[PDB]
Amino acid sequence: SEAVKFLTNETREREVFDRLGMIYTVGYSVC
Repeated sequence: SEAVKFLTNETREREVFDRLGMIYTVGYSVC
């Protein structure tokens, strides 16, 4: 309940993983 409520208000995680090039290139650079 409480974990799902803040994720449904700001839906940013689903939009950045839709753009697959600009997400795994950002994580691989900071290692």
